[PDB]
Amino acid sequence: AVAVDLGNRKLEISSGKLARFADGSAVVQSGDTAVMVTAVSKTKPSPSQFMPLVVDYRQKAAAAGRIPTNYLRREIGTSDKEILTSRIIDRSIRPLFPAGYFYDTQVLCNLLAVDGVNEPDVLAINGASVALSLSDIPWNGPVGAVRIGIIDGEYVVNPTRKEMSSSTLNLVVAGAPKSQIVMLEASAENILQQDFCHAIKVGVKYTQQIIQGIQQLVKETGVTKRTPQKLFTPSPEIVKYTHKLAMERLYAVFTDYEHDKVSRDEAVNKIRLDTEEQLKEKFPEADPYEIIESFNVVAKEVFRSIVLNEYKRCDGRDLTSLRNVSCEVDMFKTLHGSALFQRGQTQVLCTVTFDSLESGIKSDQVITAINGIKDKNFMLHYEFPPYATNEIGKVNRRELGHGALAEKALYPVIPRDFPFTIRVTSEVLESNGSSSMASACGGSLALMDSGVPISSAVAGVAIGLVTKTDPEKGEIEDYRLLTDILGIEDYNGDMDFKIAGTNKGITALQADIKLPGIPIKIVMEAIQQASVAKKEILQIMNKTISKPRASRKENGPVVETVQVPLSKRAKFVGPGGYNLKKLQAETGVTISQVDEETFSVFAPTPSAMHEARDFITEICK
Amino acid sequence: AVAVDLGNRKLEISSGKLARFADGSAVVQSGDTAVMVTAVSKTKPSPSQFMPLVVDYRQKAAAAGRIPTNYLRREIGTSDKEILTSRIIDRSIRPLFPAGYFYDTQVLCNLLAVDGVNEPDVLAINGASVALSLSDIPWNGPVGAVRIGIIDGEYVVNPTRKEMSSSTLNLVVAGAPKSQIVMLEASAENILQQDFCHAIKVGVKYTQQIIQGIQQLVKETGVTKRTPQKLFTPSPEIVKYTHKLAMERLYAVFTDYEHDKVSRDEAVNKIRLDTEEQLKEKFPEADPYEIIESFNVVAKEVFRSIVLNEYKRCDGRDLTSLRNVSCEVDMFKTLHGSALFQRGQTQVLCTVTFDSLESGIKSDQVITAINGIKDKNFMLHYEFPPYATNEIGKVTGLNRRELGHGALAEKALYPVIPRDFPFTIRVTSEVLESNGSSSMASACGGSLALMDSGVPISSAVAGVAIGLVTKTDPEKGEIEDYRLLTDILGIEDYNGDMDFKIAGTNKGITALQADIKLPGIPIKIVMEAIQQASVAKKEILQIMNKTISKPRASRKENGPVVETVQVPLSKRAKFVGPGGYNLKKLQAETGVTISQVDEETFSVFAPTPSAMHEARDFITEICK
Amino acid sequence: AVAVDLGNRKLEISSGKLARFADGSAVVQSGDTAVMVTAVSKTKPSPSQFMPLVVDYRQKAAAGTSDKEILTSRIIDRSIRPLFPAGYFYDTQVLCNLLAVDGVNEPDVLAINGASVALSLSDIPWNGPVGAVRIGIIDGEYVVNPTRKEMSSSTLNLVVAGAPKSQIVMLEASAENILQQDFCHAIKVGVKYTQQIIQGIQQLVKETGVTKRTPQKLFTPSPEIVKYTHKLAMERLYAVFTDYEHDKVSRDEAVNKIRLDTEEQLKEKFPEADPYEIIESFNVVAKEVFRSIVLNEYKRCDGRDLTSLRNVSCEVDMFKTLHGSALFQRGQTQVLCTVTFDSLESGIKSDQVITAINGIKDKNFMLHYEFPPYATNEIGKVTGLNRRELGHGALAEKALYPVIPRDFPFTIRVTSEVLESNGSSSMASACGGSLALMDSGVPISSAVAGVAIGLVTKTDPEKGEIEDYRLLTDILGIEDYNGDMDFKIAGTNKGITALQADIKLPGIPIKIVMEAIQQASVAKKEILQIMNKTISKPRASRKENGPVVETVQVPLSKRAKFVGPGGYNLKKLQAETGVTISQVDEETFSVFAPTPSAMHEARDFITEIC
Repeated sequence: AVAVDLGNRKLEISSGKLARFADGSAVVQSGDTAVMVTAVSKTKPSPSQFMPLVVDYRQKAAAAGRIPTNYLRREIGTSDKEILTSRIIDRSIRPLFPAGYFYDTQVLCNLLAVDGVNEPDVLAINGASVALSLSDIPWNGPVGAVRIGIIDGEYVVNPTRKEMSSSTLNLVVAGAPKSQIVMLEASAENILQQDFCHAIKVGVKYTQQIIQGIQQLVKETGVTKRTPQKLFTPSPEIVKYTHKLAMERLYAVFTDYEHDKVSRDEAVNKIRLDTEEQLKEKFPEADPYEIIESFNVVAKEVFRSIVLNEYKRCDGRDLTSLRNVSCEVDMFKTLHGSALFQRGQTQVLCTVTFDSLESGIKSDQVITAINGIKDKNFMLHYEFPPYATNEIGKVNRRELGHGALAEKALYPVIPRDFPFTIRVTSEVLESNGSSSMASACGGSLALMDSGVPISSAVAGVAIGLVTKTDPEKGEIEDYRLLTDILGIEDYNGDMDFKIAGTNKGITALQADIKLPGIPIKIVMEAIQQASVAKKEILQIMNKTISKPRASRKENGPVVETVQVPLSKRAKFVGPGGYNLKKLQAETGVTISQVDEETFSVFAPTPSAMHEARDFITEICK
Repeated sequence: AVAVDLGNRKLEISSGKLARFADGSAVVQSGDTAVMVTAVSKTKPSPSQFMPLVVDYRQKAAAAGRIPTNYLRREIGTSDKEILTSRIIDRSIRPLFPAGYFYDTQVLCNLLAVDGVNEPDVLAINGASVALSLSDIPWNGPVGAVRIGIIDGEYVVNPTRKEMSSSTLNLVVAGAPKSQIVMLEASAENILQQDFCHAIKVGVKYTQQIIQGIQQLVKETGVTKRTPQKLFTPSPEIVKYTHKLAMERLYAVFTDYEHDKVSRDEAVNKIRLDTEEQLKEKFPEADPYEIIESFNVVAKEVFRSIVLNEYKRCDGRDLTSLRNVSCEVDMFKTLHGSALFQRGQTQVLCTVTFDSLESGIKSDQVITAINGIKDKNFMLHYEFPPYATNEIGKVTGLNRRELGHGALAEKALYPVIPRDFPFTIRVTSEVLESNGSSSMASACGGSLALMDSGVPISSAVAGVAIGLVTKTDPEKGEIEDYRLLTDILGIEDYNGDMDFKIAGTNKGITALQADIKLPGIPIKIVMEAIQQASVAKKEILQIMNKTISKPRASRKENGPVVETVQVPLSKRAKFVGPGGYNLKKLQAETGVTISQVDEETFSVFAPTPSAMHEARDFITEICK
Repeated sequence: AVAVDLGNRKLEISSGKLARFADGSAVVQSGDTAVMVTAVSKTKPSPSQFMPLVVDYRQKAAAGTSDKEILTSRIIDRSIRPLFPAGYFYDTQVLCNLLAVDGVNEPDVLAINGASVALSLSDIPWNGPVGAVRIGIIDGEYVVNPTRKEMSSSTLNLVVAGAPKSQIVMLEASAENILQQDFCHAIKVGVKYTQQIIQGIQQLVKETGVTKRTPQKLFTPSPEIVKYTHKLAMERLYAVFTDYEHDKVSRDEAVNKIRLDTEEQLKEKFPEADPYEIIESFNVVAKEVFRSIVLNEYKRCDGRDLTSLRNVSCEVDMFKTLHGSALFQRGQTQVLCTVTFDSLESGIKSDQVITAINGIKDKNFMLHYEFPPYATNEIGKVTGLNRRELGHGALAEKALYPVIPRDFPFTIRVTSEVLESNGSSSMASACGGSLALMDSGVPISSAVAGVAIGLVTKTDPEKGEIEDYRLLTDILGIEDYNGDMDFKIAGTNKGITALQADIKLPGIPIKIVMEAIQQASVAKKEILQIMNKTISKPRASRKENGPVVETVQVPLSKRAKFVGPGGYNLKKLQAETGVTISQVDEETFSVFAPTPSAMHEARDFITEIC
């Protein structure tokens, strides 16, 4: 039992009482909110050639004093907030696992109690760190996580639920020992870069206090780590031989600036088949996966040596250059708003639909959208169809994560008290890069095209990173920050620093660091380098459209109130409102009784309003 | 971009702007409705020993009554209307893939925009044709698809939603080069055979114009097809050796007229085990699947040679003869209506269940719109349990086929269903045994159960399936000789060329679904099959009329009732309770439904008279 | 074809008409309720290396699978599974289709009988027929197969499945806190009726002329290679099971260490043996040694005697904001139980799969049971309730239902989560659920405790009858795995409220069942002594931070503005704060808030509207 003091908050950490069969377990309590986190890792290597790690943040209707609402089966699926919290925890702990740890691992977060004051998501990140630290699972160093808010210009750590509602920033920082940063998740109300950057420094300061608390609990408990029967990393001598075979061929491919996404992959694949064939004779006893992974290591090393040594990228760009950006608006007549955003070989189709205000709130049946409510009646829905990468797939977590990230980016510029629910759909028709950030740019374009009076245009961009690190020390010697990374740059790089905002502020941030932490200095520069790129993108978007249209499209939704006499009300509504629901199903009209005499009527198109209108007139005789 | 003019309708095709990563992609636009279709095919041979082809017609609903129902409510699943459209597209393109193309393939549809006037389903079929034509995926020929309706006696190509709502015919035709037919899907309001047949030839004429437009687009943009790693067809040397080994034994099996479904299958299997082991020794290098497929090729060709050469089927029937048909009603006393229809070794049990009109809607604006209200309060649910074929199957239920067969049988019976029936009519067809057209038996059994339940249907409906065996020149590809079979078994469908299911009254046609396994068939064969099925339909309707010929004078005495109970204004709070608790508590323990009709009166629906009696107890005990 | 008379009830059994393609099929009719049951078994051995048997009982009337259907499938699976031969590793499915229901005769019992007839007439290798009846107690008299009206007034709902020679195969009961002598008598009455049903089925089998298939191979280890395994691992396994310092994990790995050593030695001696045949031979030898210690020495593997309980510790009120909570530990099994109060109208609005199954419980009470994968140090998918967790939740809910008070102002929901598993977590859910209910302040009549009884028998293979046996109190996981039954029974200090016997043998005598009920009442008494020390009576009131209900009056001229267009304002408030405003009459709105703090914020909404 260790208590960590963070300003005016206390963080109680416990272990050894509950769930003792699990490989690791911990209970983290702040105020009256308690979260138990367990960690299980199988000792048999998984047949798949990667690290299978699943994080399931399990919210409970209990622990909050709420029996599940009106539906027979009491729990159905996964809420949006549950998936997002699971994603944050996964990104905080995944980089710290060793290389070649191909063992099935699961982290589960059970909510013991919730007081409605101290948020449990931050505790779940800390609990995952304690559970993994006390377990025998090989894991590298504790992780501290805090949330930073700005209330009246003051930087508050772990704000209460009341404080979040008055905060211009929602930043979550996960830090490793010696002030490294492992995860960044921000949702700001278009705040200045200086204020945003200070909050990161204050956050990393607090996560170091948590880490020292966990290290004390680990020392007292007396943790000993297991010895995995095998870490699946290619041997140095097989890797070195691969380097001799395919270094020159790979060097020519990545210096060939005429390659596109498919041509580059095919050219690399041709060397892969050629090289893997000759590797077997020299090493007949090597595992078939070990042969594959040796090529991936060599291809990654050659790819990174070019940008570090020569400051030029695989497509010939310099470190700060964007890809070609093209925008269109108003492509299909019947859509309320539309936009096609192209960034290199990434293409996104964004659509705006206006729905009724009543459809903003969802209730009953399933859990995924059980208590459906959004602050501004605005939601963004992100689709990543399998043909965007020329693939066959089932028609998930990544789509929901990217949809929330793009929705965070656009949320601060959405006007309040809009007549309708605003629903943006982003379809990734082609994918070679940050389709998630293109959804914010295209979403901004479609929003002004539709006539939504947004305060300012929003542009996002992704910043990559390549580092050189010695094995004898582990520190970062030199690094290159890349603007607007490709898919191969993100795959072979060290982070995907996605950040969006207007031309005068920052609205969203999601840093997916693949290294075991990076210095605050690198994070500081990535935010600056993205500010320059974002301004360049916004100038391209502004030429396509610079201000929202003075009105909505003529074929857009319309709301009007009909008068139904008291004598004729029963005929109109029908038995238990059967005629109302029948009308809303054949036509699109949504009818809601404002008053015993009047019915507000919402038609998504002027055609529906006429079609419903004759239904009302004949019913009223 | 190519524009195709179909009468007064305009079709626009284009490619090269959206989703350039896909193997093939196309945008098909009519009016303001634009549909984008994508084709992707893997270059690695699938581990599966057939052609995995999946068609997914997605929809961000705005032609479903302009209610989004997008990802905001997608974690429920896929609508039934989406799966039906995916089945029409799958049937239109599957026959044109080459034999042995064992490669994973997916066709996806994306409704970029829908204006609520032009239906996007037909555009999605044409888009799949264009996307496959421009791609490098080996696909034999372009396909044109139109919808034909009849409004005031005039044929209309691609009718709008307004015209579709006043049309006595909903026919979708997919045509191949040289006026061949690959897909037929129709539902009619009991129209004459001559009117129905004229719509097919009108439809095929329009699909040839579309094929002409698509071929122009394929010429304008260079299209080079890939060379597949290998096409999975048995070696001609292996096939001819299998024929020398199993022709006599297989011929004896197929000329044995005392076999049933199971005994015939095991007799064929016994030859399969004996032959295949002999094949392995002769051809050690042969693939394990090559041995299996070669035997299937020989068994299929021996089976079809008997129908071609001797005009006799494997069960001794002639080409026109039906199987034995038996009917039965009033199986169980408690059911509102029931029937046990049997044809050959296919057995189907059909139940009619009345319900409240209010059970049609779900009180949720979305979800209800996803599966809209049926025009008449009439739906058919079709079940294909695993024991119907003596196999172990998943219990999740309602796969694509069960949803399609249920839709086919529902539109077969829809034209005769009366209007303004006081209750919701639910028909459930359960297939207890299957050796043939259970879907068409569900229409015949469904009409028997409907008549027994006392629903005053206008007339009885019977369905039948017509098979086809052809002799095709190997080089020209033309059909030389063919035989049409009436009321085919399952083996004749498996080894045949088409599954031509068609239902109707004794004076008209109500539904049709032709599942052609050939890369197109001449229209003259389609007309002959429609006429041959007309003869068989009359024979089936004669047998069913002996069991029952007219609907019963009234519904069963243990059937549902509806009546209104008055409550005073002062007593509404105690009656309904706080938060409506009392009403839903009464429904939980009685099953009745109480609806606020007027401020003073409530309508009570009770599934049984006894349930009404219990419900009336609550009202009176509260009354005191 | 064959009619069976059970007092005033008639059972009609027929075959040969419907679904003739299935391996076996039967129709069972009582009154106007008919049930069709089919059985299919593949002739190709399954690769699973066990017996894959799925029972799927489905109600055809669409208006996924309701919880009643899953519970019925569990009873049917329990009634037929033990009678399959050993080594029958063939995929097998049993489907039950309700052709008609009259609303008077319950089709669930007919489905059990139909499954026995369909298996009896089929060619699937299956042991003797099984009869099944339901016994109720109406105004002091014992009724066989009571109707729906009689079941509502019954103090007992007991389902008995019997095998030939009055053996009991399945027992599953829920009683309204009834005496042990009344419970035991009802079992005797039920077994007598199941012999009459078996007589009818045997007559139908003889008339039909059933012949059984010969399976390709019965997957049982060879006797000569099992004997060699005994010569290798006997002494080492004996030492492991006589070491009383082991816990669940250390004992498992000690046996596993012997297993790995033995597998290599077996492989060289029998290289021709199937790799699974080596695995099962060790499983047989280990099971034999484990039971021989109980029979010969009357001492369990953890050092206690046949009647001793495991260590029991309880604890209540562990988190301030929970309405009620309890932590029940029994040996290495740990369960955390929570109580939540919501409104009476909490769960009844739209979207019911079938009518009359809307969200109203009999006492506005329900129990939800969760079995997370870390309870056994395992990895698994966590979304959605499988069949076992639905069955265990229903068993624990039946155990607590009799003592739940009526007319409680709030809907009571109990959640049990198994943090550790080494035994009866389902019965620990009844004990912990009882403690949390008392801590939460709901006035339950008495404390309820549950316990599981094991059984180890020695039967000669010459005839198969039971020579001698031992009944074990509060079994571990290993004692259930290597034992003969999991006899779970719960009740208060003066009665029985629930029972679920999972017999692995092909039937046990009625005297063994009677003794298990008596041995369980002694153990249940000891548990109730420990639980009473922690908390012996419900708290005088609920926690101060619990739910509160207060009415708010709104005038007619203000009704429209307050409710919003189509009740939008009220729907919005429920979405964010969680409070619910329901109309009571033309002037009153009942407000429910999970906490008094959330009520204060909610009251600021009406005042803001003012």
